[PDB]
Amino acid sequence: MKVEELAESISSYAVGILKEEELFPPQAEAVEKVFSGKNLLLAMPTAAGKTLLAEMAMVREAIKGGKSLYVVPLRALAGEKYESFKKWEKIGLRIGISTGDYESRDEHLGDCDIIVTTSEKADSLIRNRASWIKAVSCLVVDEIHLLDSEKRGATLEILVTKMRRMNKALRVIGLSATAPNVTEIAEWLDADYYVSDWRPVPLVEGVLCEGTLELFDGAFSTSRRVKFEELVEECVAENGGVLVFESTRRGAEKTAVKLSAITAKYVENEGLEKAILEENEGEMSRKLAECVRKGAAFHHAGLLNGQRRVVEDAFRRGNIKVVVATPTLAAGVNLPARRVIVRSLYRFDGYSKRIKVSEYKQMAGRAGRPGMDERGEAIIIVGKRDREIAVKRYIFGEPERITSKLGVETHLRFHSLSIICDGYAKTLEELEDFFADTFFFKQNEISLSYELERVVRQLENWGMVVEAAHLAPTKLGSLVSRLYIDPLTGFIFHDVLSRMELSDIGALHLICRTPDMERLTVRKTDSWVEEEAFRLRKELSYYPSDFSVEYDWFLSEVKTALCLKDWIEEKDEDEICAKYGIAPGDLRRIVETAEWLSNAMNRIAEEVGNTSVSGLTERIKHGVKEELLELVRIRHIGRVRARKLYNAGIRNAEDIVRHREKVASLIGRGIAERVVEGISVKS
DNA sequence: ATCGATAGTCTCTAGACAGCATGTC
DNA sequence: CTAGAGACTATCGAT
Repeated sequence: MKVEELAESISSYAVGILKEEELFPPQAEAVEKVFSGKNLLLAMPTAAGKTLLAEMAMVREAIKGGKSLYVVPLRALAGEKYESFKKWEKIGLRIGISTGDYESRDEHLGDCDIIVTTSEKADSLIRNRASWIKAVSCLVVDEIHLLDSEKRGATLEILVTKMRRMNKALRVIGLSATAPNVTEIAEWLDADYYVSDWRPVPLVEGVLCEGTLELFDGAFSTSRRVKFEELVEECVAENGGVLVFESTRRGAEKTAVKLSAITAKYVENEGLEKAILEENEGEMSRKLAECVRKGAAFHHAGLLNGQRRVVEDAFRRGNIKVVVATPTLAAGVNLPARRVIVRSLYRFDGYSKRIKVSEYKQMAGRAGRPGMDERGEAIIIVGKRDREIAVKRYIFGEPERITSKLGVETHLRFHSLSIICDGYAKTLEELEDFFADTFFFKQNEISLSYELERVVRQLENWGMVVEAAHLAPTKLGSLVSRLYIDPLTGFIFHDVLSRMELSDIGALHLICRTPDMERLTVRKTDSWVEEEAFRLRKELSYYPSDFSVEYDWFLSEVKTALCLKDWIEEKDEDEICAKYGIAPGDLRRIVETAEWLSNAMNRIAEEVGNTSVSGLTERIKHGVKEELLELVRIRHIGRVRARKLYNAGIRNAEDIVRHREKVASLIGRGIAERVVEGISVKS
């Protein structure tokens, strides 16, 4: 007994404490691979075995005295998978978590056996020369199939390549979904694999068309005439939970309100109607509360993260009979349900276009509650036209092959700078060797000298990289890389901010010009954005012609900045939302993005001498005018309580303490205490 | 010198990661 | 390309 048997027994004893309470992972062929120390690629329809299997590999690696870094594509998953690994703490394992949003202070992190983070975060931790990042022996990359994503793809390819180039003894384990070329991923990873299509709960896929649903169980079908609003009530009655995937927030909300009529006559939460209107109210939030009360609920990126968890939790508790969602919880958090309904195979992406088979297969895969249903259902609602595509290409078709997307100017540019800053390349030559270990190369055997030299020349002009004897980063480049922003973003900032100083909207708009920023949509009615931009024109870093074929992209930037302006000029949240035609989740998202960029704009601004943006970042973070900054730094003191106090003479921690009695009248007895309680600590 | 219906037309459309350092009403 | 709901408008007609 060296370490192999020990880990296996420990893993065994542990499986017993869980197998009694998540089911069973048959075939030790996989579990054998787990304790093989060799790189492994697990491909399985459900995340079921994938994670558990993955947990053992890290516990095993933990026991040998190594550290594993479990990488995820989403913040939520990082949490879910975090609170989940909180169990292996028993055996003396220290869990961790590091997002660009949240980080565990629970333990010294660099002393954890399992550090959970997000892909881009993991990449950033490297960029920012983390210390523990260099003591990671096992790298588990969950959702490795996202390698195909035009957005997330390249980062996974780069993350892995950098990691491997470092710890040549690093063990890479990638968990993936089913897909024709999974073995190609495995080959690229130099890893034994294990492909299965096993599901804890079998899944029958159907096709509703013209009042007729036809299931598909094995070789024989089962036709039946039913309407959509019934397919739900059937499953609602069995308290099985129904998932209805819609293509637009408008669709999601519409449906949820109708289905509520049905659910209403089955349950009444009313208690949840509260936890939804808690954080925010107004149009959307109201409509959502009125759905949750009647037992229904729509779910999209417009809801606040709070309203999000509320709905998810309640759906499991059975309080919420139906959840009508968009692409959000499609691949987000684990939400089981006996039934699942795709209302459409299309989606707007340029034009109404059918989603990838993968997308559908990935939606229907949530159909089937492990340990409650003897079978899971996934119905596709289609019309005369695509019925055949639905059945032949979707219900019985195979998922598209995972294709690399790293071969793009933007992505090459974005990552090359990083590779040059972190030391992996130092000549256009090594830079290519680096891209040779990519999942793009092992998929195309193509050379990238043309673009790579192009990309590098770009960075050369922008002054992020200099060629003295070999490729080397400038202070700006190292800063832009460490800041994890698009080099174009950093160039816009550096260029503009070294030639002029900006006001509020000026610097705000500067942020909305950047590629990294999210921009609001200008509509028929935002005629006031044009006039408003005209007026502010001398305060903007540039001003296009009405005739410019880019004027509309300009108004989009402006509308976004104007929204950010109203946010830091202390405007009401719902007023903001109703004004710019956006929802609370949207506002918080937009705002949160702007702060990250605002911070970068400012660090680039300081290095170049400009100081007209200082104070803006903190303002955006809190959504207040400058005078409230001292008050909002205080815990429990936001934009509303801050104004209430400031306007009453209380304008800082001291004034808050010396007048505790006035404070309590102004902001609340409860709060007031908590607030003061906090002052005293940091004091 | 009119409100009005029916039909052709226009508008609109999912999601969500990063810095930094800890908590809105 | 592989859409479909809802707001918007025009265009003809009966009074």
